[PDB]
Amino acid sequence: AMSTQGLVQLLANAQCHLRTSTNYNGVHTQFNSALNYKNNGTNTIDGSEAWCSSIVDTNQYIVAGCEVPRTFMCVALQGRGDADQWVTSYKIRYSLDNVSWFEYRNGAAVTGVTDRNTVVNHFFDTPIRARSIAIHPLTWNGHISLRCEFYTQPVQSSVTQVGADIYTGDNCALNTGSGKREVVVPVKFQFEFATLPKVALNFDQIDCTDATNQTRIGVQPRNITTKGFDCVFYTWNENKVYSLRADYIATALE
Amino acid sequence: STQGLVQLLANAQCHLRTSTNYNGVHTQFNSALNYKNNGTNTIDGSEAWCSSIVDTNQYIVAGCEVPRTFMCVALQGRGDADQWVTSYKIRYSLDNVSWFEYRNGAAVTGVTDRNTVVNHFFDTPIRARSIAIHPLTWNGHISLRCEFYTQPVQSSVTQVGADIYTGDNCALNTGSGKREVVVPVKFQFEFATLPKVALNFDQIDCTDATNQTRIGVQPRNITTKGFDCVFYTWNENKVYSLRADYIATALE
Amino acid sequence: MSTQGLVQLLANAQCHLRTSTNYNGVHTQFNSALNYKNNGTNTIDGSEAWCSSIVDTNQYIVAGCEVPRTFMCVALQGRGDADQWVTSYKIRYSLDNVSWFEYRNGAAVTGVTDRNTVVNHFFDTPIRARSIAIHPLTWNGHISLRCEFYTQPVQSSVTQVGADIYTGDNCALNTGSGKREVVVPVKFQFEFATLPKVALNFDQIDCTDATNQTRIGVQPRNITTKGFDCVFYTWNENKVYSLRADYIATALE
Ligand SMILES: *[C@@]1(O[C@H]2[C@@H](O)[C@@H](CO)O[C@@H](O)[C@@H]2NC(C)=O)O[C@H](CO)[C@H](O)[C@H](O)[C@H]1O
Ligand SMILES: *[C@@]1(O[C@H]2[C@@H](O)[C@@H](CO)O[C@@H](O)[C@@H]2NC(C)=O)O[C@H](CO)[C@H](O)[C@H](O)[C@H]1O
Ligand SMILES: *[C@@]1(O[C@H]2[C@@H](O)[C@@H](CO)O[C@@H](O)[C@@H]2NC(C)=O)O[C@H](CO)[C@H](O)[C@H](O)[C@H]1O
Ligand SMILES: [Ca+2]
Ligand SMILES: [Ca+2]
Ligand SMILES: [Ca+2]
Repeated sequence: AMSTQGLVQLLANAQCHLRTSTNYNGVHTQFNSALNYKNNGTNTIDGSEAWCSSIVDTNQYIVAGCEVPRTFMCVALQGRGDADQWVTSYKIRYSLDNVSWFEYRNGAAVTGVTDRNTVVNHFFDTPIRARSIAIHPLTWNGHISLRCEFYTQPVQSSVTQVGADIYTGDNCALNTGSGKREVVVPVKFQFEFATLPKVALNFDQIDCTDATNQTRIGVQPRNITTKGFDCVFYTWNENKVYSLRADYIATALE
Repeated sequence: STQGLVQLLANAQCHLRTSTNYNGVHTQFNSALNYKNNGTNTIDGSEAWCSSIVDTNQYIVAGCEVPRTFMCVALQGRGDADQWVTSYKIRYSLDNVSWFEYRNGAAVTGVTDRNTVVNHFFDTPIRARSIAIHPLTWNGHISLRCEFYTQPVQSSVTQVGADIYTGDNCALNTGSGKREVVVPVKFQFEFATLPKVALNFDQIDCTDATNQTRIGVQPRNITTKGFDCVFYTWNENKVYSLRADYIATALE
Repeated sequence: MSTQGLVQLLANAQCHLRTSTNYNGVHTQFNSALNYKNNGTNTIDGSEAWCSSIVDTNQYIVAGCEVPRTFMCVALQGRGDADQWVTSYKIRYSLDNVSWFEYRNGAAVTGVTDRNTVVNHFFDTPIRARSIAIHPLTWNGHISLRCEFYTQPVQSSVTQVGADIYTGDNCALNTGSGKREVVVPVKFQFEFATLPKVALNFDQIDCTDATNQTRIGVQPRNITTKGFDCVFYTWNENKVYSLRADYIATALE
């Protein structure tokens, strides 16, 4: 437990779809596959403390599929809780683009378990960047029966909106006067962010007069909310600015 | 009351993991709100997810890889027998490492019959990836149908491209009037939908014209594959070079 | 080869599968993947298909993806172990998971005529959606199928914006001549999973021309997953009092 501290337990957190090659029956399915899964020991009808295949050969597998790429640090294997069935060695295969698949260690066997309940962790030689990952049992005791977990680095999710060409107008109010002067253009995002975004807001067109050879121009967001922000174009000192244009990039996390 | 919200289970937007299943026809396959099955055949099981162990340690977990704002959870009893959950607690996780309890684990009111849906709108919407219903009290058995209602999500894909350049002493450095130098840009991969493009200066080398600076950069002919980076000046200005970075984002 | 280069969604476990009904617990969506085959010597593992419990025109299997996909093709296949198959169906889909639509306004699409011969349907126009559903309309024997959806590959990006990286007032660019720089180290709020690309552009400029010439620049150097150095610079005889920039850093896959 300490050895995978701070990592995401994929199956525990229901972060992946699980597809199996075959299921012994309807109470031996991938619904029973989570590490340390335990069921009703007094009632036989809820089935096995494991996913168990129907066909017993070297062509079986369980696939965990994530739509968002992850960095897989480790796979834990465990035997069947309620009978002497466990997987003693297996192959790992994975895919990042879900078109081409690859074999970990070129398909060499990874060491599995030797009993019902003692978990055996395997940390991948190099962390594997993938969307989908599969356990392919190669050798077994009794039957192809397992519980398992995959451990990944935490993911971060961003949502970004770009908006183009926020403009002061021609011969705008920055083109007269002196001292600090601002022209404000309210901007509404196309959709409302779920959390407060950070906003980059940068020049794409500049039409301005120097003042004793000095250029002084700026643009900055103000009053950023989930819905929009005020685009503040500005100059200062004696500078006269005919126009300014900017594009923005707004990004919220998680 | 849930108009405009995404019905997660109905839309197959989440994986469902349960603590235990009574048997193979009482599983989370049967868990969607208003799920109804063959009333003339017993073999397809319950109009509910039903646990195998009946205690206060059961749960159904719904997992989303894309974070959601959970507005409401709806509970419903079992359609075909007098089994329902009378109260429950809610637990959730945003990062799938640390979990939290809604209301510090206090009970939320469930249902009182087979079919009448009881909506619970969270005191404050919950930002999370995974969410779990933990039954605390029940009538007859731990048996339920449910739904989670979230705000619609948006998905963006962004490509950054660096250092699109006019070249030194470019064509904008001679002549009068509106003048343009066009640099075609191809995105590293083709977007699925039409992107919007921010394209902004990172290097400027230009001459003033009667003290005026006039410079611009703008995309033209944006497609899913790329765009034309148009560097320009106008009037009498002479521009030796311009450089820009772009940010292209496509939605949905 | 017609689907060369496309993602096989179910085979890659890229979707959740919900069904209207399942005949029993060994005829579920666990058995729905194109070319799914099971133990032909043991009855207990059920059908080489998803099979409904109710036989009417109201059944369906829904495939849901959280990340939007461009659906190119749906492949239908009958039941491997009995003479049951879906001869026509409609396709429904949703992009936002609030409003649903029907392909061809709900007209039938041609299904299969036997147990095993796959019939591909390439959509008239590719469908942009999160969730998609096969709704059997006519069948032989029973509503029993295997299927696949084929999507364009997806790309996933993560972006961080940081604002207002600044030289300071009256910075080192404001004296001297030749190539001169001011370096401001930047640390990303979180570490990216893969190496980002960085856009870094001006939002505030305070500078003196040199014989009517403006010369200013800003560029990232030493980009890592953790951050970068923001290099503000000028050259020739220009004196630059200050420069400010915002950054956008994006990592792929
Ligand atoms: C500061 O304004 C000063 C600089 O622009 C300086 C450049 O040589 O010119 C002084 O005359 C300017 N002072 C005034 C009062 O106009 O500019 C920096 C940005 O570079 C900050 O914005 C300061 O707030 C402002 O005083
Ligand atoms: C417009 O061009 C005018 C401005 O640059 C103005 C600044 O004082 O100088 C006038 O000579 C310029 N007119 C011409 C014909 O060069 O600039 C704006 C952008 O600021 C638009 O591009 C207008 O279309 C253009 O006329
Ligand atoms: C190049 O520098 C030249 C330009 O700034 C030019 C503008 O008229 O003026 C020359 O005096 C400059 N040469 C020197 C040695 O300062 O500018 C480009 C970017 O535009 C590159 O940085 C070149 O490396 C540089 O020589
Ligand atoms: Ca622009
Ligand atoms: Ca750059
Ligand atoms: Ca800024």
